[PDB]
Amino acid sequence: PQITLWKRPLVTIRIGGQLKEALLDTGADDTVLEEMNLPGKWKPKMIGGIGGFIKVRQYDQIPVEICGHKAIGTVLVGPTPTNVIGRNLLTQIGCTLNF
Amino acid sequence: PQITLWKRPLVTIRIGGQLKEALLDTGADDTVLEEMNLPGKWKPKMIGGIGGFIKVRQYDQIPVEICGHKAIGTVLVGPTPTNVIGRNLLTQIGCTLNF
Ligand SMILES: COC(=O)N[C@H](C(=O)N[C@@H](Cc1ccccc1)[C@@H](O)CN(Cc1ccc(-c2ccccn2)cc1)NC(=O)[C@@H](NC(=O)OC)C(C)(C)C)C(C)(C)C
Repeated sequence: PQITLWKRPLVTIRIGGQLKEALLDTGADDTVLEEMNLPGKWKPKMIGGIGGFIKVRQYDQIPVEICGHKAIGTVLVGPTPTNVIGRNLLTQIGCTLNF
Repeated sequence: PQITLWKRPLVTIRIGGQLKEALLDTGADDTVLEEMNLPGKWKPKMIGGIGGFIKVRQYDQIPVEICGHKAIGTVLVGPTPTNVIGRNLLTQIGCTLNF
């Protein structure tokens, strides 16, 4: 689809068979999800945004379906105020910026 | 142009007569540049992201040329980790997300 930018580019994603709303974010290297208790091993990581760094849990090889397009990769879980889909998954679904 | 996301979508901008590099950032409501001088009056503002809030200077009605496309809008200046072009200006240059 084409998503205009008049409002926040929030779309429905599926993770663990369950649905969430997340921001398609070209300004994000990584995918960062609101706290959720995923199973499996994780690694601690620190990621930085506008206000500084937060502690997140790094889960690898997590399937995430974005607006019907399938992806699989690293998902960071922690105290973010919004679910963010970053470039690591946006590339997998063939997302471009266009003007 | 069409811009893919295997790398950060960095572009050259022209502002206050100077060239800079900034990140096309669909996850940003606002446009935020590293500390610099801009002409005219500004207002103290706060903006928030991952990691928390920062103090910025709000400059209104500032012309900025983004890859040769013109915009005139609000530019925030402060201790952002990196220069970002947000939706307020991406909409002005006709930028959409496509997949
Ligand atoms: C309604 O609030 C916003 O729109 N907030 C925006 C904002 O923070 N947007 C975030 C996503 C977001 C939106 C709303 C609430 C919380 C988070 C991003 O669009 C822009 N931001 C811009 C940004 C970019 C880079 C960096 C950075 C950090 C460390 C080292 C180098 N760069 C910091 C901020 N990117 C990041 O923070 C990413 N950081 C990143 O990719 O780091 C490499 C994350 C996400 C992976 C953490 C601005 C403050 C930029 C206006």
